Amino acid sequence: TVSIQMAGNLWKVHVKAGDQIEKGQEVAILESMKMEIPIVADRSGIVKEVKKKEGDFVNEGDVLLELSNSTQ
Ligand SMILES: *C(=O)CCCC[C@@H]1SC[C@@H]2NC(=O)N[C@@H]21
Repeated sequence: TVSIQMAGNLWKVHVKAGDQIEKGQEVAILESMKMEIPIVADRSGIVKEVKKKEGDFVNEGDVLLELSNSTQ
């Protein structure tokens, strides 16, 4: 559902399975080879799963989130 958009490392994560999110809410942050990039919820919903965690490696198009309200 929500995915990373840049090569980097998932510096922080702010979501868990069962948590509520809203479009534009911060859900993770990239370090990106010493740059900083907020990762915000592409849509509102309840998180079904988080496909990554704090400090995991990530890339453009690499998954981040699955939601019980994207399933629609
Ligand atoms: C390079 O020196 C290794 C660590 C890089 C950490 C980066 S710098 C930009 C991001 N902000 C932060 O606090 N840590 C990330």
